[PDB]
Amino acid sequence: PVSLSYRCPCRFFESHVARANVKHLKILNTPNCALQIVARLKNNNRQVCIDPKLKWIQEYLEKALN
Amino acid sequence: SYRCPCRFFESHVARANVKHLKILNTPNCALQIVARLKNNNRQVCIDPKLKWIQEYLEKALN
Repeated sequence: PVSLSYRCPCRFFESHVARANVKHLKILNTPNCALQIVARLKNNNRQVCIDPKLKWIQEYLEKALN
Repeated sequence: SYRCPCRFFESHVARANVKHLKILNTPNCALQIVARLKNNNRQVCIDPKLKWIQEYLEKALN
């Protein structure tokens, strides 16, 4: 049983992000972590972990889901 | 001339070889998925219809 090590990049999340504030989403392949979504923001290029429960996220992911 | 990042796509990618998925959705380009590969750190446009993609995204929305 070889365990692999991976650090969860997101410990905190932001819920005050609108679809228009985002340049793109990054969804980390760390299914072991509760927060896997990082948004690269427009204007300043800051990266922030966002609330997975934001309604616009599933719309943004549109076809890959719906 | 701001073009769309993806014009050609790959349909054969092992989830084990993906570090993360970069997802863009613009009016002009629609949904485009780029994967950063683990074996070579390259970015590759992938078929959004790949089998594991839906499950990969669903799990992240939980």
